[PDB]
Amino acid sequence: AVSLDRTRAVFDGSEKSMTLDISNDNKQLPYLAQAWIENENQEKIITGPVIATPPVQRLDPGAKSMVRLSTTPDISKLPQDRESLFYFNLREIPPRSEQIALQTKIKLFYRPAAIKTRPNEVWQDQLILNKVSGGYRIENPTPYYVTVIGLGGSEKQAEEGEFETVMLSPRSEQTVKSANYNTPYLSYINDYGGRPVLSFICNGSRCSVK
Amino acid sequence: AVSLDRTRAVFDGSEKSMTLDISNDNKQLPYLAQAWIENENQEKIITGPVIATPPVQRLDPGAKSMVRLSTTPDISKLPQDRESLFYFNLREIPPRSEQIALQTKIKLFYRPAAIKTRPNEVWQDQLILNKVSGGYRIENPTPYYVTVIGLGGSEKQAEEGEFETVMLSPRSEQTVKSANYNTPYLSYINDYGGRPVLSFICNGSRCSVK
Ligand SMILES: O=C(O)[C@@H]1CSc2c(C3CC3)c(Cc3cccc4ccccc34)c(CN3CCOCC3)c(=O)n21
Ligand SMILES: O=C(O)[C@@H]1CSc2c(C3CC3)c(Cc3cccc4ccccc34)c(CN3CCOCC3)c(=O)n21
Repeated sequence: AVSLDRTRAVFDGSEKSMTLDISNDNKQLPYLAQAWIENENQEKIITGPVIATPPVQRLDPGAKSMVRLSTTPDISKLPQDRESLFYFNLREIPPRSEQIALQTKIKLFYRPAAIKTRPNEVWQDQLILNKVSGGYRIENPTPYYVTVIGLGGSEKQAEEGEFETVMLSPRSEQTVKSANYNTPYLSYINDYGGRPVLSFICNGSRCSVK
Repeated sequence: AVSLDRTRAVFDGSEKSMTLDISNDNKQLPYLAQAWIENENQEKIITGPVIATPPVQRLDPGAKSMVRLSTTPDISKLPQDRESLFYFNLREIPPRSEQIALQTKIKLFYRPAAIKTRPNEVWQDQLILNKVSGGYRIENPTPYYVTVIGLGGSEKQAEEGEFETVMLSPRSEQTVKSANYNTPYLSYINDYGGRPVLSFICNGSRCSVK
């Protein structure tokens, strides 16, 4: 019944807080919306650096409320030259007229003000594919988390084709499995949940974006 | 330059052959289209049970040809009560005016006439999710290959959310990693490359489609 307004979020480090919209799609019954944060290791954290409030709230049939995320002063102890990962969790509680199942678990990227991004900015095009045996060794030089959900020999394939999603941490690299493609097409997930497609060009084993 | 007309194919076992369209998107240069089949272990097979012809063909600038797939009499030695997997491979060869890179590698499902499917038929809705520690143990009772590319607590999440794609063989089961969702939403790939979404409902640890 209770749902979120997005499948992922980014926290603007230059702000003290932000908000996420929730709703009770059930127009005949009241539900409870429980929310909480977890660190990158998916462990629950009650007092900072990122807070989610209110922990619990009631939403009458068809209600449309929201949950607020804010930071504590300790948020400054996190690196300011790279994104930090957190998880936002939402669980619903039906009428007591009636197991820890969730409504949705989305990633929450803390983006320090230092590396703030301008609207519609692309940085995922800085990924470097390195041909290897069995696939590629993708490199992420950017200070952000880059999630790759597609990789094919053509654009339509990087979208329709099946791929083992992988999330590269800031300034890191990982090796994925793939067939050797003449002109590799990468597909990633942006901040709003979009699936843009990048066209790459190789030169030996090192492939880069056009 | 050379491209395929699909990212996956199904071979109707009740037919002797079928065809796939290829094109040279390059309107200023001639390219060669090389095609071949591989078995489920991705090993090249030259003489059956599934043949791809012609192995090599030329396509002048902007040309639109195609590759034909047919079966040999030995195709009958494959089980007839479940799909068999093959791979179709296409490589392009530019003008000699200028490493085994491919244009695209798609899956090829051999579907025996015995289990032929009627247009727009859905069978993926017969999957059974079994809650386990860390995720679910998906069951595929159908005699077809089922590829799961999404799995979230909501429909929009089963689409926008990141998931480690998995392909369940006919009459088989596999264990995937996932968070415990109140009302699980599964997303799979159909024959035409679509990404339908199935709404599940649980009852303990066993979740089934509505
Ligand atoms: O009754 C229903 O159908 C629902 C489901 S069980 C339940 C409880 C609750 C399990 C019994 C409480 C009682 C309750 C729930 C969460 C936190 C609380 C903190 C302090 C006092 C009461 C709280 C309810 C009333 N809450 C709704 C949220 O705002 C406060 C009043 C409620 O509607 N319901
Ligand atoms: O010239 C170009 O730009 C291209 C790229 S290299 C090449 C070769 C080839 C490497 C030299 C051959 C010669 C060639 C290619 C494949 C199979 C063959 C089988 C028997 C004789 C010739 C064949 C060509 C001519 N083929 C095109 C396909 O239909 C037959 C004629 C060709 O156009 N090209």
